[PDB]
Amino acid sequence: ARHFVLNTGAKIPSVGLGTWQSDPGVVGDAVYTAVKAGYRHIDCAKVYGNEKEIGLALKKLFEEGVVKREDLFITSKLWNDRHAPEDVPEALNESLTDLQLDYLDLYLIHWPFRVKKGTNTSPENFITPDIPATWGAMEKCYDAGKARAIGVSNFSSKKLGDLLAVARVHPAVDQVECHPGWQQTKLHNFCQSTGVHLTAYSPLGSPGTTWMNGNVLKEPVIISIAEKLGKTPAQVALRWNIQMGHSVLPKSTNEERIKQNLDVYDWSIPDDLLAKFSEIKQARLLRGNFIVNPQSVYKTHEELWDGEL
Ligand SMILES: NC(=O)c1ccc[n+]([C@@H]2O[C@H](COP(=O)([O-])OP(=O)(O)OC[C@H]3O[C@@H](n4cnc5c(N)ncnc54)[C@H](OP(=O)(O)O)[C@@H]3O)[C@@H](O)[C@H]2O)c1
Ligand SMILES: O=C(O)C[NH2+]CP(=O)(O)O
Repeated sequence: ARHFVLNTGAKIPSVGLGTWQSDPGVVGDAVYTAVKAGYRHIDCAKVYGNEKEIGLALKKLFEEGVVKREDLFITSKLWNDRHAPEDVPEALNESLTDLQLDYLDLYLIHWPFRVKKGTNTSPENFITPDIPATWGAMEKCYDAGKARAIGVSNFSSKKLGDLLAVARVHPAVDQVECHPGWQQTKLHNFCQSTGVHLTAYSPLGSPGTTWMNGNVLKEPVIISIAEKLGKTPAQVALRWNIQMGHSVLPKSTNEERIKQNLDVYDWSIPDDLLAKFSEIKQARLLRGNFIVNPQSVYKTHEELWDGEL
């Protein structure tokens, strides 16, 4: 159950290590520990500002021969201020340089939101997005070999469809918040109809992110299934996603939890308990408030997510 196949033909490891909110000092240790524990997928982003430290952990892993480059799946993201087409390949080169890699396995457009280059998310820096023109430039990065695959993040069904419709190179991945508390059934079917792979982020419901206020591991359905199967709630939440055909990016800096997050491969959730996830109530934890604004192109949360709310 360890790989899913993207529409490019390449294999994406089912479990990846999320690196959002891993302070520079400790992210290297975590990438190092996870890969020695058997991880083959690392999810990065340039806006996280820790890619230099991630790069050095990767090179140490290569230097000790723990793995080779081709053994690993490395993702990063194009941040909102580099959507202009000549800015795209330069932003990829910067993340490539910091990671000390020659190519990424996956390069995602982080958000369907644009601000002028070199500025922060603030209403005097908003630029109306042009996803098609940005995707054209993502495509040339793919053509040049710098990104094995390209895809997107935080794209609703409608937005993903609107991009597929115009694209030459179909996005390989839509990476979105997805967990037993936010099951993304609509987008999940749409991805299956389109050949687009869904990677689940915040698959534990991000318990450490205060502002999102997630208590997914504390759902009684998940706790019940956890002890009927003799597994932790985290394992069962992750297993649920993998069984729906989604890859998962659990974020951890604890070595013992890093390893248990990998132990999702050789046991199943029977259909009888799988059915009970429909009894979990549904709240989107990461609402995208920072780009919903009277001056944003998204004035409502419904406008950003296209009703997937
Ligand atoms: N593209 C996007 O918009 C976007 C947005 C958010 C996240 N992501 C990606 O997806 C990754 C994961 O999402 P996330 O970081 O928001 O949340 P998450 O992985 O659902 O949960 C992270 C929290 O869960 C804890 N945890 C980890 N393993 C556990 C276990 N076995 N039992 C109990 N608790 C556990 C971690 O603490 P410890 O560190 O102490 O283990 C951490 O505080 C990110 O790191 C990032 O790479 C992408
Ligand atoms: O989605 C991401 O991981 C990057 N921005 C996160 P935010 O600025 O909403 O905290």
